[PDB]
Amino acid sequence: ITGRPEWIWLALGTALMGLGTLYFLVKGMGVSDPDAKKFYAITTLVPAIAFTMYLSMLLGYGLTMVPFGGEQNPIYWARYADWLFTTPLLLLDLALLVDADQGTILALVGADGIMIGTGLVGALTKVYSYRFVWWAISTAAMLYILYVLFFGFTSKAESMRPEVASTFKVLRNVTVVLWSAYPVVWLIGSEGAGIVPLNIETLLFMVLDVSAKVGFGLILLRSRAIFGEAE
Amino acid sequence: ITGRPEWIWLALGTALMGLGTLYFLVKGMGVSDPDAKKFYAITTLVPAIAFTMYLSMLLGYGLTMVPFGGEQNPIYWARYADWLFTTPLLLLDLALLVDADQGTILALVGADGIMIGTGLVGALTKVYSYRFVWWAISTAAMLYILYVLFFGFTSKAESMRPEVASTFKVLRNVTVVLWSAYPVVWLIGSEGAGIVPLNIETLLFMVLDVSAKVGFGLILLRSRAIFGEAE
Amino acid sequence: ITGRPEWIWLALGTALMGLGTLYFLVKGMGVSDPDAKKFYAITTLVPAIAFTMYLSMLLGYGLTMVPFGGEQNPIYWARYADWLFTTPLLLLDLALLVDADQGTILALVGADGIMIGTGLVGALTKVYSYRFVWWAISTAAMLYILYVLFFGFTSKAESMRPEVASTFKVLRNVTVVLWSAYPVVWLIGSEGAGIVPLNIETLLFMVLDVSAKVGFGLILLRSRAIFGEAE
Ligand SMILES: *C/C=C(C)/C=C/C=C(C)/C=C/C1=C(C)CCCC1(C)C
Ligand SMILES: *C/C=C(C)/C=C/C=C(C)/C=C/C1=C(C)CCCC1(C)C
Ligand SMILES: *C/C=C(C)/C=C/C=C(C)/C=C/C1=C(C)CCCC1(C)C
Repeated sequence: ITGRPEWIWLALGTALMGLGTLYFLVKGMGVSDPDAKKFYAITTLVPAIAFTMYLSMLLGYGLTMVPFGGEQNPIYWARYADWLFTTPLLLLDLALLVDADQGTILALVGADGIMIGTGLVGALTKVYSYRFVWWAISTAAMLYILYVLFFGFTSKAESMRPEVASTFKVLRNVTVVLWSAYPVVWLIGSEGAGIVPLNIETLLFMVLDVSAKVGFGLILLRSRAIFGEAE
Repeated sequence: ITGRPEWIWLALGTALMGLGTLYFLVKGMGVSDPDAKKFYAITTLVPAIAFTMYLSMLLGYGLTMVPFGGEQNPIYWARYADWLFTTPLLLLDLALLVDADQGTILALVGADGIMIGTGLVGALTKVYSYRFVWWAISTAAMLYILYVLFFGFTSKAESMRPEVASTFKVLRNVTVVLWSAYPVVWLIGSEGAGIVPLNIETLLFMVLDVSAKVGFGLILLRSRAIFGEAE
Repeated sequence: ITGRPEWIWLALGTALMGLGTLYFLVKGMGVSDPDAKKFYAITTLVPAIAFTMYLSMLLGYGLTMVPFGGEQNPIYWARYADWLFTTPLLLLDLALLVDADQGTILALVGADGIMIGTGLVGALTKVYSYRFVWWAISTAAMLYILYVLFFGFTSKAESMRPEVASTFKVLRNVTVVLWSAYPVVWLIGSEGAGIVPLNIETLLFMVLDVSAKVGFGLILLRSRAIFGEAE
């Protein structure tokens, strides 16, 4: 473990996901409302999956060596196996909040799958210039997702209950700001231009992951918007 | 790129998927009806996924070498990663048209997954005779899908709105004719008996893919059947 | 085939899955009730997927060599590709029986995916001590699933129709007893401590798989609980 200088951030990430999982799991024990049970299930599944993948990176399983630039570069592929499942679930948390129609949910989940899959292909691509072509395609998918979150979801949330509108507005702003940082970190880090070394990149991804999963869930699961309107 | 003689068809396929994606994406911008939004989301996701996989084949990522017959044979595995996601979506486009029940949809999607997965296993199998065992299992799954499209779906479509019945009949005939050609091309091409060389096989798959995705979508998204009956 | 002593059990498993698939496929031909069609679709898909993966193990495709303990150990990875799709479907068969809410279904399917995925990671892990860490995480996911089947599902089934309550109670007891045996067999077999040799382990998994899929389906598809209450 300790032979890699990024291990501490991996270890910290593992701890912060596991604790977060346990907290959400304890917080949803006394919940009988089926809407709230949906939100608790999705929101608790997110850091549990992230916990397993951070642990696989810490133990060395989720790492491979990819030759590009004449070098063997360490690529943590397990992130993508994380994100493939946790980014649609997070989007589902937003979409159930505003009661989105099924076609918009399918468009969001499909564009997210394209984003993560093309990011994985770009991370594993051996021709150095082609990695940025895949980065550009994935960033276009992200920009579609952010467009849908701003111009199909806010004006839908304004016509619903005021608590779900305010909670959605906060979670939307958190999501857009945090998700936009990931392609920048990928571009300047070890998967892209190699300006930022791998230990600092691992720290940055850990802060982003913990914020976008545990902090997101802390804002969501403390709101009254997850419960059905009942007496 | 240009070192492989099939590259031109890969390039053409990439172009025709991307253009098709853009056209559907522009055509669904002015759509507010939620049924039509479902059909536009599914139908636009299909050539976008196909675009990414054609690009991966063009850049050389979606190709591997499989030893059989004493030879290293070029196998484009990315097709299967395409088809695993795009063939159920296309089937979903048919199933939402006739308002199929959930069990029939689950049977169709599961049989389709078996078809694509056993095709992938047969494409990667190193023992030459076993490749045709997997081909036979996949063809049996295809024949189940075609049976369901003819004897559980046509007599359901006849009791619905006449526009959805005529549009379903056209798309069903297009789907059956185009999908039946794929196991023949696999059997006589480089994955099977090797009678047709890889560049002609790549051309044939490109014509089939463009027809079964973009032409299918052009027939579907121009019909009144995708809209709810409203004044 | 015959060079491996476990081949006979693989062959027997393949036969028993295929026959079981055919029987369910013939038994659901005369079914028009949409609830019963859902149960027949799920229950027939389970041994069909298991058939394909048993065949891949018999032909040698679903086997890889994993170095641990200074040895190259034969690991049948195809089991996990089986279980990833067939264990949620079986859970779905239970969840549709008691009309479970969507959040509970999502929690069950997600915990099941974590169980199978961490089992696969543990099966492929080259550091011998870490294999049991992944075993422990997967067993914790299994214990969550069994908790939900006993303390969120039985008291829901008691308020429904009596035939669905009795059928659910039988299938729940069968499921809990059979599913609890799998981590024990993994732990003492060739993936874990290596006390039981691979041919006996393959026999044990074949008996468990045939019981938990075909016997489960025989109990389910003979019950009146799968039909809607109609005159
Ligand atoms: C739980 C972690 C989350 C919320 C991860 C979010 C990740 C992204 C929004 C990733 C985006 C990427 C691009 C847009 C292009 C470069 C490749 C990726 C995968 C880093
Ligand atoms: C978008 C492309 C589509 C519609 C692809 C359709 C592909 C099939 C129907 C493939 C079928 C196969 C068999 C039935 C057996 C041989 C292996 C396959 C995968 C080529
Ligand atoms: C169709 C076959 C079925 C029902 C398989 C069930 C498998 C399990 C419940 C597997 C569980 C495992 C653990 C709980 C820990 C050890 C690893 C596994 C994957 C064997």
